[PDB]
Amino acid sequence: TRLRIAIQKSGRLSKESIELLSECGVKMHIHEQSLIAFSTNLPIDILRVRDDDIPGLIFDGVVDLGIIGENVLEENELERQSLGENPSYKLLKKLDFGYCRLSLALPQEQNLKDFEGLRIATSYPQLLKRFMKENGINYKNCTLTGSVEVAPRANLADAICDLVSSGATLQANNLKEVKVIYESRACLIQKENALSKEKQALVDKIMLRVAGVMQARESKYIMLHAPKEKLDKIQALLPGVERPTILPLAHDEKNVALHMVSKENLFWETMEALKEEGASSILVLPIEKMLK
Amino acid sequence: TRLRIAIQKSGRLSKESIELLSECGVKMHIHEQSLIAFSTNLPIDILRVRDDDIPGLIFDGVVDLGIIGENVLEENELERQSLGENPSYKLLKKLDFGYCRLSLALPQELKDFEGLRIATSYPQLLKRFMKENGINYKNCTLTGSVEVAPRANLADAICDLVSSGATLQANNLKEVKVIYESRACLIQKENALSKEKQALVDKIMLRVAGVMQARESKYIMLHAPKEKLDKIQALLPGVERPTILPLAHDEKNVALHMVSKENLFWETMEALKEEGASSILVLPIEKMLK
Amino acid sequence: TRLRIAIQKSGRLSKESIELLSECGVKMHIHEQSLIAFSTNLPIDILRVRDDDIPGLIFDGVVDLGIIGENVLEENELERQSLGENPSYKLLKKLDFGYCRLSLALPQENKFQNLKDFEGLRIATSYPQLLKRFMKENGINYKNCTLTGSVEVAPRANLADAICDLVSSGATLQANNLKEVKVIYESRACLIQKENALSKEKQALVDKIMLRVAGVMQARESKYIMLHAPKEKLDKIQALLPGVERPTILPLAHDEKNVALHMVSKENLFWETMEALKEEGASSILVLPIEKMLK
Amino acid sequence: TRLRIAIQKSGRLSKESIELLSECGVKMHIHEQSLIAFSTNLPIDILRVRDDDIPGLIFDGVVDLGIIGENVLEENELERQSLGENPSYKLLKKLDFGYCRLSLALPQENKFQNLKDFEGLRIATSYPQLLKRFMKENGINYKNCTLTGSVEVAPRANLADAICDLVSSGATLQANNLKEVKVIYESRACLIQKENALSKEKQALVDKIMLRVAGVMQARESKYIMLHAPKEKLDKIQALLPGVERPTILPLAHDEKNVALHMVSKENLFWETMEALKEEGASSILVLPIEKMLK
Amino acid sequence: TRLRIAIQKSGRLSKESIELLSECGVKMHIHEQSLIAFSTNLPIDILRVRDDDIPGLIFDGVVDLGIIGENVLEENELERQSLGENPSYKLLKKLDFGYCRLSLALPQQNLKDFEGLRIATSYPQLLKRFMKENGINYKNCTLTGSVEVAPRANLADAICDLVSSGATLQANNLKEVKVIYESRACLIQKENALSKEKQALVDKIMLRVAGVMQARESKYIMLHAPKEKLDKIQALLPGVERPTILPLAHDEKNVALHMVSKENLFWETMEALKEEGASSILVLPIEKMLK
Amino acid sequence: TRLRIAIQKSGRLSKESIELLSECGVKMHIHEQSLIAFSTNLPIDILRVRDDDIPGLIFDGVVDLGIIGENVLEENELERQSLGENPSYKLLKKLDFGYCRLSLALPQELKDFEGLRIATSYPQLLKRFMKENGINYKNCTLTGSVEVAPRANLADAICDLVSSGATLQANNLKEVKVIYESRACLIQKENALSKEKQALVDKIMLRVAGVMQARESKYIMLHAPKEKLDKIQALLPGVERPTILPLAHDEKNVALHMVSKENLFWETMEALKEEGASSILVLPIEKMLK
Ligand SMILES: N[C@@H](Cc1c[nH]c[nH+]1)C(=O)O
Ligand SMILES: N[C@@H](Cc1c[nH]c[nH+]1)C(=O)O
Ligand SMILES: N[C@@H](Cc1c[nH]c[nH+]1)C(=O)O
Ligand SMILES: N[C@@H](Cc1c[nH]c[nH+]1)C(=O)O
Ligand SMILES: N[C@@H](Cc1c[nH]c[nH+]1)C(=O)O
Ligand SMILES: N[C@@H](Cc1c[nH]c[nH+]1)C(=O)O
Ligand SMILES: [K+]
Ligand SMILES: [K+]
Ligand SMILES: [K+]
Ligand SMILES: [K+]
Ligand SMILES: [K+]
Repeated sequence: TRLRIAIQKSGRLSKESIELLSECGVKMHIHEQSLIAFSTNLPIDILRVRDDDIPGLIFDGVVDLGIIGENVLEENELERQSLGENPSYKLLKKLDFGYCRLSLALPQEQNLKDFEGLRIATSYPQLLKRFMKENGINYKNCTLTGSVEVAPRANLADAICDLVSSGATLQANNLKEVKVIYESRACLIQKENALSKEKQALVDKIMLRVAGVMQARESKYIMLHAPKEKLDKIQALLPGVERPTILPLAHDEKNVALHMVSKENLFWETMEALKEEGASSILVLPIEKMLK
Repeated sequence: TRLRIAIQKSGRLSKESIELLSECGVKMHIHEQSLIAFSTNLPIDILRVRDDDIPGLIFDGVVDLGIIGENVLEENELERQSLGENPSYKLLKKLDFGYCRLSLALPQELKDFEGLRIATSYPQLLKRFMKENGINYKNCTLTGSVEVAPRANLADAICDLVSSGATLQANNLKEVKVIYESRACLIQKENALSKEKQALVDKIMLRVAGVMQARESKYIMLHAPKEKLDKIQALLPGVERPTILPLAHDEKNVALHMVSKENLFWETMEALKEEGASSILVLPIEKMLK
Repeated sequence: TRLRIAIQKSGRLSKESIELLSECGVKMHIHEQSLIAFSTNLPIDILRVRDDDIPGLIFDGVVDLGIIGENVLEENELERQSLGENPSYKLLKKLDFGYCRLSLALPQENKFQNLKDFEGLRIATSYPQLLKRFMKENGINYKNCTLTGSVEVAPRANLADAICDLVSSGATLQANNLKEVKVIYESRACLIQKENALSKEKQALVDKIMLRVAGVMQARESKYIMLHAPKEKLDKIQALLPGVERPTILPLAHDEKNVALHMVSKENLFWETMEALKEEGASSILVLPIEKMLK
Repeated sequence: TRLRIAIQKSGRLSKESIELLSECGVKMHIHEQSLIAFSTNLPIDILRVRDDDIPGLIFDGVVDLGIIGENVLEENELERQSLGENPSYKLLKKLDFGYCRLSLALPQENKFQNLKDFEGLRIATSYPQLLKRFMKENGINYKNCTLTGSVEVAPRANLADAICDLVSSGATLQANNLKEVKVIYESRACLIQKENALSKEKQALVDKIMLRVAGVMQARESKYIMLHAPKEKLDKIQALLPGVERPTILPLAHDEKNVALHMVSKENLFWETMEALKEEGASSILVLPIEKMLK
Repeated sequence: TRLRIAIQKSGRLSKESIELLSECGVKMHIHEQSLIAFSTNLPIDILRVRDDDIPGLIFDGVVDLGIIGENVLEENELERQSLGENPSYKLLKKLDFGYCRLSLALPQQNLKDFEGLRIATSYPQLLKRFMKENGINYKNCTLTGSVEVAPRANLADAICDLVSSGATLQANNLKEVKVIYESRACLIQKENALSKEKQALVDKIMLRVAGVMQARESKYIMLHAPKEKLDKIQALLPGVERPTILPLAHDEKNVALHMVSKENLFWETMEALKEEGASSILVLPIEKMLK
Repeated sequence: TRLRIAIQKSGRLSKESIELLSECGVKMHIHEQSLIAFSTNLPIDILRVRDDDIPGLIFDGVVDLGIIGENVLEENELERQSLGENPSYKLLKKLDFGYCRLSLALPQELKDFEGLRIATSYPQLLKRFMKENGINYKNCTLTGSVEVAPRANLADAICDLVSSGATLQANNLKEVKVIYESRACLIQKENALSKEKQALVDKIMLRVAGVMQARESKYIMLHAPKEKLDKIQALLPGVERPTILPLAHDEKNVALHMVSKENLFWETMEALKEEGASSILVLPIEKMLK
């Protein structure tokens, strides 16, 4: 049988989940009508489903791997625990996308006790519940799967417990963030029961590549020209991951090419200082995978 | 404040819920981006939400009315009971759309379900039914595409919502047991409404009944010889008795009008013609009141 | 040549404009890519364009008729007048759709809020010219923020302090924590025609269409009511449901005591007296549609 | 087994085919992903497919009924005949929708243009087989350019010199600077059935449906007219609006001078005599829909 | 006049065709309504049409080049031959996308097991030719879409269906029995000679197409290793010719080594490279490669 | 407060504007419903609006930066000047996308425009040009489909935006006069920014230059005999001079690397092979700094 991986059918995670699988060498033809997309080059089946189903599919052993936000994973874990079940899974990797936080927020027109008795709208009723029990606060519930941010101005609720990627989003609905109750990111998870030897080996291969993809994010390959005499000064500004590669230029004994891996943001931050030190013809090139 | 009604944002019930509101006199401009559509002529706000949210909004008193399938309503009632809560609501009316049933099905190739993985969108309904019948099974919850699960080797069987027997046969599945029958309902929250809101609900309910009573009925008109009245009346009696109308410069023939269920009309149409009926017209009826 | 009519390509007006033309006997095949849809049964070309173009096409005589909101029409009339031009058109009919109003609104304060409270504010709107005229007439100064869509977001996103916005319902503003302070313009859809006379044949076609437009308008919100009642109750029922002139009375087979009565009624009035009709002995009451009514 | 009917998946005929089945009492849930929609109240399966497949499915007996344009039906019939096969089917009914024609057209020149002007030209079309037969019959040679869509663009894009195009309106060609020169085929929607006899129960179901289809067709374009007039004017009004048979005459409450008159009329004839009805004393004129009419 | 190229209007094939033209230096603005997109930098017109029209446009000389699957090309060639015509074209290049196969499949078993069955397919002409040659009789069911549903919906007994993956059939409870046709995208040209200037433009494009094709699945690998390990690493990752060797700053023990590699071979030897002392290994894209 | 940048919501520029911001280090989550997208890593808000609004938002100081075509910018500048206002803005950079021209065209069948009805989306640019040339004409403003106007008999001629000469010829129109040439620009409002906002703009501009300088350039690598260095250098000089790299166990051949414009590379590629170049690679370059 083939390895089954469940990803979000469409949405935030979906594009990034697909891109990640593609960079890990999985080729597939995705038809928006089909539940499953079959890999053309590897024994892998990609299930594209509603995000909320993914944890359950992993807990129940229906699929082997899943990519899902920690928030959705924990919300569902809690729902199942409170129904008396014992869900389990293996965390393989916390990914570098899907960054967001779950925040209690009130109208700008302030404290945690100010939430006592309020109606609070959320898509994550279970995370909200646990947090309010732990802090001894009573409140009335209003579960909406979408458009939570509109609830207060539409007079459906007094406050919200909303997922945001940016502080500014709340301010732009005249809401003040009061307490962050959960921080999340996309994870790659695996079901509890051991896989067959061949499936596990395939998972291991994929993980090597996942690390390579993750390690390269935000990094670029920098090339420049400088006088040999300036090597030490430039190296101090742009050290590389180990040390600069040094390359001769044709018919030139005074100048060299230097190559270094750098985080893109650090490069821009020292770019003008590199020029002051005599660097010229500076190139930025992409890197798709990095292995330490 | 305005009366809040929650309906399905898009889908099976969404079109019918909107149509029904429109036939009940509610005018509104629906923008697919907004959560709320405000009625332009009445103090009513229509919330367009995911179906699965509607029961919760009614249980928690966030909205006043909802239109939702019995299946989704009961699934969510069960989930809340099993978390120890006590959800309540008022059933106002079982509606004439949204008919479907939840059915256990197996590949063509009840104790036969013991130990199987069963895919469903309604895990809680499935659970209750299998407890009541002492059957153990493994779960596979999918929100869409449950019918694919067996042929894709995700599960051995399904507990699927269907509107037609034939759908299962066309995925090489045999229906084995119907475990739930559902249809659209209009429901209201438990806590009493204000006097003005309740009066508005009452008005709407009079019209809803009118809409429901007229479904499948048509106004039939025809010409016949006066001599044939009795024979035609026996074929098409009307809701009370035929209206009889003179025709210009004619003493031998008349027009007759009667309400009829559309299916009964077609069933007796040829016999009406054999009895001398001609120029037969079928007109729509939008509301009927007893 | 064929008569040209311009309607909104997509949107609020758009569905209703098409429906109206269809009820006036115009059959056509609408392909979402084409500028023009040609009528299959009449010499009429329907141009489907951005709403904002329609007034200009009528002013410049490019098309013969148009269906457009008064608000868009006047905004564009003002823009052209302020560029020194003299736009003109014929108003044929105000239609029973596209109702909305243009309203100054501010963020809610639990207080009486005034027109002077707009002095110095940045005000977002899609109708800068209507806003401008109104604020000159009331001697108020303000800063401008023209957005073609999403005006209601401007205050909460901190792009502006206030808005001048099109609303169909009072409640919409309340639901963005905005208080309607002053209605500056009321609008509905209109059918308009260019200034320069049409050819005799085109004008005759317009006249035909107008007869039907009136028939469509006059029937909106009306229904044909039919019911059974005892003859003895005629006067009491007639007082409750008078009809457009007087009830039609129709015999029932083999019955001298009861009759059928038919009357046209506004749907809302019918529902308002429905229970009283039943108390007076009415039964098997039917509501049927009416597509056109002519006085 | 259930009766199988094939209709166009999306497009021109698609909406009308579905509407027609619905008016014939077939209830179904149509999901845009599925090939088949199953009727919820009758033993009928609706296949929604590409139009070009339908004739083949009927010819090969895969389905029992189909709704398809004559043009597509004949194009496919010809293709199969020229491959040596013998396709057959039963025509049940020609429907009142899908009207269009296939026309040879050229770029406008300031001159009279004719059929011999096509000799040697490259002619773009979606119906190569209908074009071929017509040009053989008229002894004209030409070069082919088959496009499934956008045939109207071929001349201006310099892909071809001329076209043989499907149009619903004369004006569409004029509006691409093409002159219609010869109509080579006229088409409309048809309901067809496969050659091999159906089971008794399936055939009885087909027969039921056909009774309704006729009722639907006979009512198209007809309305139920009601009005008030003085009894004295009956003869004059009857001459203007005779009805299907003769006017129904109905008393009005407490009135011996006026009556209500009801008559079925084609909508167009009604509008054509409407003003004359008013001149003869008609008032409160109503137009009501009719869904089915049976002779 | 400008060079005309026909490509699929929409579908997966459409995107790869556009990407390929873009990597060959053709810039254009594509509006989903227009038949034609005009190149902004070259005298080229791109026609975006239904796939099934492309062979015909080439056969009839309406356009100069086309990108189309072999399956669709041969299906239409056969249809035209059987109507007595003589279609011709030039094959310029078999491309590196659009791989699929046309397979007879039955519900979950031989070729003789197809005798007398109704077989659904979108390629009736390919199916016909194959069954004549093998002396098998069968009844036809032509569907342009959803062929895989035909057996379970009881429209047919079997199918002759295009597939990109073995697993797709197994997931509809169908067993692949015989592959009757293998296909991939091709670049083709009409039969009649082009003008000198158009043919020269085609030739330029072809040089780039080859460069694009030769680079697919290859990456530029860079790493650090001790000078002492050069031979062992070279044996694991030989490069297209031989590793480039580069000094590192203030270091006489270690060097950087660069080599082109097929991506799959790289991953297959990656851990062995690390065992041999490789570190800071980078994978970089390559857009074109020329021999 | 955060820096506000306005870009086209959807359209020609829209994708390129987003790409350019992304290459300048702005990460964001773009939901097609929202007016604003907030940058996740920088204090920047991206407003996605109709193109025609962008100049106004800059002139009125509502936003800090905008990306817009010169054509739309000047059309709106003119409209505002003719209403008596004084719009101003700072041009930061002419970008390398959005190239097009506004051209008077007639049916194939300048004084020839006197008295004609001329359709256009840019009435104000047309007006100014015709005043300057003393020509009278009648107007027909359409926001879309201007090219259809003559064949549909809505106008006699057009003043249309085109990216290619061939587009007009393919509607049987002849280009007669180019009246305006445009490309996308990055512009900024007139009133000074806060020190911190201006510094952020300056950072972004350094990157924008890097992006622009790299467009159409590639990093070329190849093998050649050491003896052929001079001949190859003359064919492919690099931006300064070729990098030269030893190959393993080889004293006769070397690797050479050079930056080149992609078109010049293809133009000399066969001559490089004649001179003994082999294993030639083309790699992308994302930014180049002088
Ligand atoms: N030597 C440079 C670049 C490089 C890494 N790996 C290979 N080359 C660095 O250490 O960053
Ligand atoms: N008298 C007819 C029709 C009718 C009902 N109500 C009014 N008219 C019947 O009893 O069916
Ligand atoms: N006589 C009824 C119904 C009617 C109007 N016109 C024809 N019939 C009324 O006046 O309302
Ligand atoms: N008596 C009218 C209306 C009618 C037809 N059928 C029943 N009523 C006519 O002959 O047209
Ligand atoms: N010399 C290395 C890298 C390279 C190829 N071409 C230029 N450099 C190899 O042969 O793979
Ligand atoms: N030295 C080569 C490549 C290069 C530029 N910058 C760094 N390396 C050139 O001058 O084009
Ligand atoms: K509020
Ligand atoms: K014309
Ligand atoms: K079956
Ligand atoms: K299977
Ligand atoms: K041309």
